[PDB]
Amino acid sequence: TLNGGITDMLTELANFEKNVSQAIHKYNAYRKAASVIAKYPHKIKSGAEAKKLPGVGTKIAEKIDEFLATGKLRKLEKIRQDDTSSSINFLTRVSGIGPSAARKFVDEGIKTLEDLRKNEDKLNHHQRIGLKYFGDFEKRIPREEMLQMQDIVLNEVKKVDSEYIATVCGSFRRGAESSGDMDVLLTHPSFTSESTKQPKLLHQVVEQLQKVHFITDTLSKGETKFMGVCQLPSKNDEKEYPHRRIDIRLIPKDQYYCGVLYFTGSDIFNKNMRAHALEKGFTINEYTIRPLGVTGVAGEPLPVDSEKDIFDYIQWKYREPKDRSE
DNA sequence: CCGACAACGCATCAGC
DNA sequence: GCTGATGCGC
DNA sequence: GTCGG
Ligand SMILES: O=c1ccn([C@H]2C[C@H](O)[C@@H](COP(=O)(O)NP(=O)(O)OP(=O)(O)O)O2)c(=O)[nH]1
Ligand SMILES: [Cl-]
Ligand SMILES: [Cl-]
Ligand SMILES: [Mg+2]
Ligand SMILES: [Mg+2]
Ligand code: NA
Ligand code: NA
Repeated sequence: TLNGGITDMLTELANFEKNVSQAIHKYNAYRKAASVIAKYPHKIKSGAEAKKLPGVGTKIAEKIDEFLATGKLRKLEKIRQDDTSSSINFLTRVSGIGPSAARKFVDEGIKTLEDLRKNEDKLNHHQRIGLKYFGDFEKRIPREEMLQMQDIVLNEVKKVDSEYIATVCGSFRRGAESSGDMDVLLTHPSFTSESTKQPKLLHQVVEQLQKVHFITDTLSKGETKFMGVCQLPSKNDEKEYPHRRIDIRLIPKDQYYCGVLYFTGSDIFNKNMRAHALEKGFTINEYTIRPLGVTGVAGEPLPVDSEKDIFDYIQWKYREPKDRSE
């Protein structure tokens, strides 16, 4: 965090292009730069020094110069002023509300926490639940609490079928001191890239996780992807823990490594590794890594048996989870 | 220059 | 209902 | 917004 001010400045600009400008590339551009500049082991002295890192070009170099000189960026002061942009940015914090729905609500005249609460009838299931736990979701989860949640999720899963193997991924597997949510990868010998010898494999787990009042709400639920809410149980006369976001992703057991790699992130690390895979000539997803022929079309899955195998295919030295946080 | 930028599950809606 | 585009969050 | 052919 030698450059917290700059990386923070960049993130804001990224969120602005995303939520307000709906310019998804300008968004990612800024994120990448914020990232590269965040791993940079030196306290940037000037824009020039930054334009050396890949991801920081001219435009971002100048802003960093403007920020180092005055401790701020005029382009952001302005945005912070513009009322329409400020509303859109705030509405985009309610889970389930993207740039489109925000700008939409603003037009309808809904632009504050209050407006949303008196118009609950205009929110879909996801947005509704998101507003419900607006505050809670703003809070981070301490690793200590992540460990507790992990026991529950794993012991319960073991309860449904000792065949289930549940791995907590995300910022947790990358060993963070806190997480924005909990991400769980689930496998079961019955479900492979070859056959689903059992249905409701995911359903079963969510059902058990709901019986013990661990899962409290649902944002979306598919045959292999659950997006919901959970809560650590409290003791007598003990203030309740905040409600937490939990993702559950069921992946074919023979494709675990590609799946664990994906769900371990970071999202930027994946975006980079997948970009680099495409240059090396391959394509990677949470399922498999396939080669690319001249036609461009993806080939057949390559034999993977370790996260490291994927790294090799693309000629990238293996990086530990902790070193994938970008 | 200028085309590309990671990849995909689930919810919601339009058009048939 | 089904397919495909768009939205939203991984 | 940045970058590699
Ligand atoms: O756009 C995305 C988002 C997420 N992911 C992967 C990486 C990420 O770590 C994982 C789970 O997503 P989260 O939103 O949970 N991010 P992460 O757990 O890394 O951080 P946080 O602590 O915010 O949850 O999914 C992508 O590949 N692309
Ligand atoms: Cl600023
Ligand atoms: Cl695939
Ligand atoms: Mg997470
Ligand atoms: Mg998540
Ligand atoms: Na650069
Ligand atoms: Na949002």
